[PDB]
Amino acid sequence: KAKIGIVTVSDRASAGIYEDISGKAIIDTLNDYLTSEWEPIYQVIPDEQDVIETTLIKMADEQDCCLIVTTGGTGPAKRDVTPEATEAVCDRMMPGFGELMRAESLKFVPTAILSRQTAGLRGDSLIVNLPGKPKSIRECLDAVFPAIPYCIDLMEGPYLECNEAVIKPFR
Amino acid sequence: SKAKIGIVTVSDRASAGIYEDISGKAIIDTLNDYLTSEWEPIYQVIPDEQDVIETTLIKMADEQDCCLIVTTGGTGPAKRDVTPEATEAVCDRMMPGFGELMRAESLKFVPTAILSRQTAGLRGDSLIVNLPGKPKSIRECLDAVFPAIPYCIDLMEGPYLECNEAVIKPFRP
Amino acid sequence: AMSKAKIGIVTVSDRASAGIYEDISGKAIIDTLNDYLTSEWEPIYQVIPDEQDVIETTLIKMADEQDCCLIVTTGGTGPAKRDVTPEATEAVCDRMMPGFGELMRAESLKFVPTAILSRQTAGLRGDSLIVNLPGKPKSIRECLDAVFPAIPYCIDLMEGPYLECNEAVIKPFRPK
Ligand code: NA
Ligand code: NA
Repeated sequence: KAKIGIVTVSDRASAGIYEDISGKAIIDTLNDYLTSEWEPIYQVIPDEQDVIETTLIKMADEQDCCLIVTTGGTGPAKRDVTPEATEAVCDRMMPGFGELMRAESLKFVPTAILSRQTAGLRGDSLIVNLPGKPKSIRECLDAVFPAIPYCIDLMEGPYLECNEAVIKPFR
Repeated sequence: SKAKIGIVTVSDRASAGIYEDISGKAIIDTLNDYLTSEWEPIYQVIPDEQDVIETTLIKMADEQDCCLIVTTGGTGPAKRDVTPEATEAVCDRMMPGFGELMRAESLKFVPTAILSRQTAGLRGDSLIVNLPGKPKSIRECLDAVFPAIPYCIDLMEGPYLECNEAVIKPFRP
Repeated sequence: AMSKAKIGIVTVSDRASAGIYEDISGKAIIDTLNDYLTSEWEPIYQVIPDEQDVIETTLIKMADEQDCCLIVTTGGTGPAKRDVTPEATEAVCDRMMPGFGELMRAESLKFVPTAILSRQTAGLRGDSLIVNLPGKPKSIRECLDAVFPAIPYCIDLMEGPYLECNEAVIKPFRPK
């Protein structure tokens, strides 16, 4: 059974928010994509690099998350430290992800180039930084998820199966 | 707050004395065309020496409060091209989107665009961007990336840059 | 510049230990470079196992002892744990050339969305350019077609040999 980590990074949501629209967008998108059974491991944390690092390490090392997706804290603002935390915990970066996510975003907004979203591997776990807006989250995942089930196969993880009328992963 | 913008021409030849710094001029001319808000250029010509480039950038960011610093020169595969190493050394986090788009923009016209090591990053609240050498390329490069720069500076709580929208339209979401 | 060009070709394979392994990738590289070049050059060719220390050694020998102006690798550039070619390349290079990885992934993403899984990179060690290529002969050729037009000029800038090409097949770009 596949375990997928979902991390909402936000001082605001950590302090208390009516709802977590970002985390929800990730869960709903994954539910739309996946016909195979999967289990979300979900945390809401503040913009604190040490905490983000700890959370990702726990998900990958102890909770066997084959994929971990983060949302928030990827811009130029002083407290946006999610990419740094990601780089800190991953041994092998995946530069193709950031490239594509920015390229797709750039079709809409020239500020796409301000995103420091990245991705990498910690051991057998893929970690991908997503943006904050639900619209953007779906657009982002639509672009990169088709490569993800195959990536997990190559890491000797669970075989993810998709609703091919919603998304078509290449293998 | 009154905006200060650093302009660094990196060049052994220029540092020894040349007729005119056309790359630096291209930067200042373009920024003049873009900007309606008042701003102060802080300009330095320095040699291709990594440590000197580092010191120059650190001063402009830390002491002179430059919200944007742009460099021209020293960004290819040649031994003495050390502007990107200097930029990476002084920045606390990189802005990979800039190197991507600047290469893509240059690649429109020259296959050797992929040899460019031009990059960008943040040192505290200062954005540092490595630009190309030729005036035509500098303008095309700025046309491509500058639309994102005023919003970047807004996010770093810096001065509000105001632009001539007939010339350039910065995006602010 | 007048000096005879040496180009390194490194095949990284989990079957390298077997003399009966048929290296179709290394062959595709050699064949491609022969199609491309009209100037005199010599291939320096090694098939090696996917052991990062060995890949590092091979690259360093080719760059530092055998005067290879260009070294191309094939194999070991995906997300699997055993794929350590980019780490070796990063280890031996003193500065990276991010434009190569961008272009190669872009040329590949034209065909497969798993293009973003490639960790192929490129860098300089001293005056030697090192570029990670893919595995399949078709992908190897497509890759080289995309990036090789910038390579002779790169070598010119590092004061290496002047490479000359068969312009019926590939046209290097050289600016002022
Ligand atoms: Na794991
Ligand atoms: Na060398």
